[PDB]
Amino acid sequence: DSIQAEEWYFGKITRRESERLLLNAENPRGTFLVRESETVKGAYALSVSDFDNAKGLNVKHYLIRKLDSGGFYITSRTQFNSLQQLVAYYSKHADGLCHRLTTVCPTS
Ligand SMILES: N[C@@H](Cc1ccc(OP(=O)(O)O)cc1)C(=O)O
Repeated sequence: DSIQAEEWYFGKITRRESERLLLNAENPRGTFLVRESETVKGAYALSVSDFDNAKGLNVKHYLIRKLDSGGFYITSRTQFNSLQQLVAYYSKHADGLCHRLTTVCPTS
């Protein structure tokens, strides 16, 4: 499946629009989507809802780097062959993120 078939992939959605979808108070902590990065050409971003001890409802953004040789990572130590594999991995455990991925971002 191309990434575009995944319900968590929102392509060229802006960082701002992603926060609008994610900051809904109904969303469980760890609601997420994946999108193109607005600031790094070719890269992706993983946007995750959080409840911060100081800031309350908050959206965290993680940069997903792409290798021309194939593969994706947030940290170069932990590489995946696909965005689908990266999502599956972080859905199991936070492993450094603010929270594990729990919930595919609902639409409006
Ligand atoms: N802003 C993040 C890192 C980051 C940078 C860029 C990025 O892509 P975009 O510019 O589309 O949000 C995502 C995440 C941080 O403070 O750790």
